Order: sequence, then structure tokens, then C-alpha cells
Amino acid sequence: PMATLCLFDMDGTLTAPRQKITEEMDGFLQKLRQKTKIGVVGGSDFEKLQEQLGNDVVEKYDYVFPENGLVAYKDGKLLCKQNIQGHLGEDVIQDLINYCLSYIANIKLPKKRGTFIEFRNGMLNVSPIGRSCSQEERIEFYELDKKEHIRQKFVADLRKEFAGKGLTFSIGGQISIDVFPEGWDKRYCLRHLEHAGYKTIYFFGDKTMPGGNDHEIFTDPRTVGYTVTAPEDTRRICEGLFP
Amino acid sequence: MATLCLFDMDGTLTAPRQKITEEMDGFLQKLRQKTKIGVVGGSDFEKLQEQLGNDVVEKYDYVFPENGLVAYKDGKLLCKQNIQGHLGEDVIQDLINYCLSYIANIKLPKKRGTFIEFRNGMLNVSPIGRSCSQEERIEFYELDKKEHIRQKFVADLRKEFAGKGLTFSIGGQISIDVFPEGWDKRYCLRHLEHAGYKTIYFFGDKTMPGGNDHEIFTDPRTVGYTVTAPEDTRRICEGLFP
Ligand SMILES: [Cl-]
Ligand SMILES: [Cl-]
Ligand SMILES: [Cl-]
Ligand SMILES: [Cl-]
Ligand SMILES: [Mg+2]
Ligand SMILES: [Mg+2]
Ligand SMILES: [Mg+2]
Ligand SMILES: [Mg+2]
Ligand code: NA
Ligand code: NA
Ligand code: NA
Ligand SMILES: [Zn+2]
Repeated sequence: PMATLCLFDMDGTLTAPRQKITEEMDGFLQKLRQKTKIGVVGGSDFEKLQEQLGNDVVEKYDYVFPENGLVAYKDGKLLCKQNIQGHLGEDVIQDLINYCLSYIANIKLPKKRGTFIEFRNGMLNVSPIGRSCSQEERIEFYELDKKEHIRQKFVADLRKEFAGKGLTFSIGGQISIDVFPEGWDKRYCLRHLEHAGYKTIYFFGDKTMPGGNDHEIFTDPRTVGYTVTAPEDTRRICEGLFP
Repeated sequence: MATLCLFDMDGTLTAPRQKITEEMDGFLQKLRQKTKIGVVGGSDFEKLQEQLGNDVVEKYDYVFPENGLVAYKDGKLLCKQNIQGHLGEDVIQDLINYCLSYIANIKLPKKRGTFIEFRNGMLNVSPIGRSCSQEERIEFYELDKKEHIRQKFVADLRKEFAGKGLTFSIGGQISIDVFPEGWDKRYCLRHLEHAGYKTIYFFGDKTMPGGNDHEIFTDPRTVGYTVTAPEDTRRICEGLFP
């Protein structure tokens, strides 16, 4: 076990998106854990991982990397911590926030709500409609956006305004744009693993194509990456690697 | 003739943000045999359930979460209203756009997230962001007292929007509350004023100017009594309904 690590994205890879892991998947993972170390990484925060993977998540995985590894647990205890304001500084943080606030104020939408800017440890989540919107409101924006390309234009303008300042901008989900320091995608968690001496770090994700949130870690030479369709696919591949 | 005892929750029926004691809940059910009872609070239905019990709608003749924007009578849901329906989506968005642009032009030591929190009865607007840490709240609060950041913001909001039927009030250490005129606790009185009660007694702990019971207390449709704690509420009710 100790020589290799199977590192899994959570949403769409270990669980159905935003849903609790199944008892079958949980049983499979602990059996797999007898043959390899296992870890989980995702953009969601620790409390969301607890809700989906169990309150005892840090005991069920050898590594737990909420927020792409900006928060990190090894063997049930916290590793070092970093956050966006500590890396970027308050001036750049405020420039980013001010630009996004002013930009959103000039977008004409059917509806606006609240939580246009969600401040997290490893990123800002920015939404023209507001992340507190209801499901009916979220789908309405999503369908409008696929026609008007509001988020695509926003991302392009952000890249122009902040070129060279060390930030990455990405379309996220149905209503948001993710703003984060370059390299603070899932690859960040590799910082906690690359010197541990594992013979192989396998990675499994469901969004490995360009623009997806597994793409960079999937293509990173430090991992042996696999694309999965759903948790059943993850099991099938893992059974082949660790019979 | 028929009377109604209408209670604020936090600090009146319970300790602030805490579950009702078994003592008070038992007293209320006895009192209910002599007068109708109801509860009103700014918190949402699920918070009332957390503090007053998941069966709250069956233990009170009236339940008014969110100041009565949601209303229950005799265990049944009556009707609902929200800020976007009352103002219309265009005005909501004009208000939100103005606040976002304004906040972007305030120079602060730190900005965080949740500058606009959207609720069905109000917006909570914060130049620093409602997600900020406790240390950051104090830093902003103290800076604001010297620089008058929220006072200037509220003045500009009143100038731009008050004709849309909105009230703006400084709230807590970091926020500005934005809500339609009369959407304080008085809102729930529309569900009661034509019922034919001889007296609507009201009980609350924040009945002075600035407190969230002040307007409903001073409204002529209620006979208000100020309480210092749940035990004081029980004392007064026992005198009114021996
Ligand atoms: Cl993710
Ligand atoms: Cl209240
Ligand atoms: Cl916001
Ligand atoms: Cl009094
Ligand atoms: Mg995924
Ligand atoms: Mg690779
Ligand atoms: Mg009170
Ligand atoms: Mg009165
Ligand atoms: Na969270
Ligand atoms: Na007026
Ligand atoms: Na007054
Ligand atoms: Zn109604």
C-alpha cells in the first residue's frame, strides 16, 4: 500500500455530483486502501467533503485535500495552510474584487440576487447572478449564458485587465467564474505529495478535457491520469490496477 | 372577547439564539387555553423550528417567520411575499447594481465576500463583506466610526432610492439593512388587524428606537409590553391572564 497513491477527484468521480458517496463505493475504497494509499481532492471546502464523504473523512482517506489542497490533511492531521490573501496581498485582492463588482453592476440580466463574490481560502467565486440564487434562477441564467456568452466575455475581460499579475480565470459550473493564483487548481495538492517517494500517483477525474477542473492535474507529469465517466468507472479501473 | 398574545422570539420567548426552555414552552401551552398566541421573528421558518420545535406551527395559533412575510394561521400556510415581487426585478437589480458599484469605489484595508446577502425580506449590504472574520469585523467597525463609511453610504442610498419605498438602516458592525418601508415586525399585523380581536398584546425585548420590536410596539394596533427576559415575559402574561 505505502508505495503508491490513488488520488481521486470527488464530484463525478467518487460520488454523483454534490451527492453523498454510496455505501458500495465506500466499501470499495476501504478494500482498495489495503493495496494502495488513497486520497481525495476537490474544489469544495472541508465541510462539504464531510457532508458527502462522511464526518470522519480524514480517517477514511490517507490524504484529504479540500479546496484543491490549500487545506490539506495527511494521516488525519492538518498539513500547512495557505490562503489567497496571504499569497496575493490585500491590494491585489481588492483590485480583483473591485473590478468584478463594477463589472457585474454593468451586466444586464433577468434577475440578480446575492453572493456575487464568495471569498474562499484558495479562490474567489464570482457570479453575475449571485450564488444564493434558487435552482429555477440558476438554470435560467445558465441557459441565457449559453446563448449570450456573458461568462466567456467576463473571463476574457478579466484576463485582459489582470494579464501578468499571476492569476487564472476559469468558467465554473453553471453560474460562476473561478479566480485563483496560477497553479492553485488541483495541482496545488501535488506540493504535499511530490517528495513523499511514492512509486506512482494515480489520478482519477471526470473533467480532464481543457477547461475542466481536472485537466491540469490529469496532464501533469507527476501523475498517471485516468478519465472516468462515473464512480462505477472509477471502480472498474482501480480493480484492474489493483486486482 | 378574543385576545391574541403576539411574541417576539429572541430574548422574549428564548435566550438570544437559543432553544426555548421546557419551563417556558409549558407555560405557553397553558396560556394558550386563555388567549390565542403567536410568534413573530426576523429569522426564517427553519430557525424558528430550531428554537421553538419542528412542530411550531401546531403549538402557536400564528407563526410569522421573516417578520410575517411568511404567515401561518391555525397550522396552515396562508401566503408569502418577497422583496423582488414587491419591488419588481428591475428595481431590485438597480438597487444591487448601485450597491456593487458603490462598494467597488470604497477604499478599505480589506475586502472579502458576500457584499450583498439576499433575503426574501431584505438585503444586507456590507462594504467589507459579510463573510469577514471576527478580527476583520472589529477593524472595519472602528475604521467606520472615524471615516463614516456606512453613514455616507446610507445617505447616498436614501438619496438615490428612498422614493421606491425603501428603508435603509445601519446594522451591526459591518452592514446596512435594506428593506421595503414597513417590512419590520409591523408587516405581520396585516394578517391580524381585521380578525376582530379586542386586544392584540405584543411582547418584545428591543422596544426602543433602533430595536427590532420598536415599530410593532409603538404601532397603535398593539398593546405592547417590554420584557427583559423570558422570565419577565412569563410574569407579565401571568398578570394579564390570571
Ligand atoms: Cl472539484
Ligand atoms: Cl427578530
Ligand atoms: Cl456579494
Ligand atoms: Cl413596557
Ligand atoms: Mg469532478
Ligand atoms: Mg499525468
Ligand atoms: Mg428580541
Ligand atoms: Mg402598540
Ligand atoms: Na462552506
Ligand atoms: Na418617501
Ligand atoms: Na419611534
Ligand atoms: Zn397575503
